[PDB]
Amino acid sequence: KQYIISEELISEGKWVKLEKTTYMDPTGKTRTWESVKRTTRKQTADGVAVIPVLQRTLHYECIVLVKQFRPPMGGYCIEFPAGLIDDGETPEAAALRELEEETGYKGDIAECSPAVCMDPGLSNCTIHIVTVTINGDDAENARPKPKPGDGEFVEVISLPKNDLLQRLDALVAEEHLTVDARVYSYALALKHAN
Amino acid sequence: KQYIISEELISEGKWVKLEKTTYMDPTGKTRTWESVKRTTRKEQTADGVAVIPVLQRTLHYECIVLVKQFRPPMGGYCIEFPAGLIDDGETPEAAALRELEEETGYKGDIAECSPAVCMDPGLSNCTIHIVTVTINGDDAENARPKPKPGDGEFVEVISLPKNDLLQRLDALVAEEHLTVDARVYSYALALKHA
Ligand SMILES: COc1ccc2cn[nH]c(=O)c2c1OC
Ligand SMILES: COc1ccc2cn[nH]c(=O)c2c1OC
Ligand SMILES: [Cl-]
Ligand SMILES: [Mg+2]
Ligand SMILES: [Mg+2]
Ligand SMILES: [Mg+2]
Ligand SMILES: [Mg+2]
Repeated sequence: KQYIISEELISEGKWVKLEKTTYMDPTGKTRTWESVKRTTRKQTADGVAVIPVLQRTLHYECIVLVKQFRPPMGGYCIEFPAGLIDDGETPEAAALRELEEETGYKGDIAECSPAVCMDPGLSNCTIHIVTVTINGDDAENARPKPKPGDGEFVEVISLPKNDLLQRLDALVAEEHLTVDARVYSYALALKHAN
Repeated sequence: KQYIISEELISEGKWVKLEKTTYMDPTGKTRTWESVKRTTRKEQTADGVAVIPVLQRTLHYECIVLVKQFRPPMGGYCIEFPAGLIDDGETPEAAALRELEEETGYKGDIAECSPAVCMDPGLSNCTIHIVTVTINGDDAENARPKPKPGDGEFVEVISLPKNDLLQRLDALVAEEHLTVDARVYSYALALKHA
């Protein structure tokens, strides 16, 4: 019933562009929308986000998260490890790579989502969510070596999976940080389950 | 360590603007970023709300109520939590209950309200509150719910059992071209992982 008629470029940066989208509404009426896109898409999706499940025997299972300054937010955010997919990289491979660069951990793929949208009333940005387990008792994950690219400055924060929502709430109250909506959604559902 | 030095408008639409952001990196060097913001945010603690609506009914499994709409930025149909912007002076809770009733017909009860969480913080400053609401589906109010959709709003309701949410979503993606929202997918994944 609805579809895109045309897209008019408004402004194109190096990394992000802004378009005016014309579309057909279901009544037969032509309407416009302001849409954002990345200039970097190639690929199945723009990026990946990694759900990294740190598994150490006789310890609580942890979700590994990252804390970074985010210029669009003007502040620090707590997020799943994440980056753009290199041209000719599988989502799985982008996941293990971004997890290593950001956390130093070496992980194993558990499952991989279809492409899923980030904020579809604003942008066409999509990611694959990739669930990865980390054998925290293996020697390669003993002293994890985080390999930042240029301009990445990442702090690693591991939180117990069984208390994740309360732990995130605590960081927000004490540390004046913003939690990512996907991380919060995950945490909420761990509480809502059964 | 890191902070914003300047925010230069690049291009301003009616709804969305693009900025050149200058910030201080943790080495003490000046860097830039391209940043998206909405033009509609005022004194609200966030741009919007998304609603996790738990539909509860005697001798029924709980359902998660979702919505399907055409999203012009995406060029197609998306499945998402009911959601909308917070009106000036409106509380996040009120906005959630309002959007839920407008998009689904259901009258909910507030359960919990998150702090402001970031939608895509490498791109935009956009934030929402995630508001968990229960819907008493035994109540006459919620018997034959009809959406009160706004002008240009065209929303289909899809209620899926919480206990099988991820597979049910996969079965919808398998049957037509549509994108699941990353918050929905994350929430469904944690239901599985729990
Ligand atoms: C009914 O409200 C709207 C009308 C046009 C637009 C256009 N571009 N983006 C929006 O987000 C938008 C919107 O939603 C805030
Ligand atoms: C380290 O790579 C980058 C350098 C500058 C930028 C600037 N604006 N947006 C980005 O998303 C971005 C980026 O990440 C894709
Ligand atoms: Cl797992
Ligand atoms: Mg990253
Ligand atoms: Mg990275
Ligand atoms: Mg909406
Ligand atoms: Mg609405």
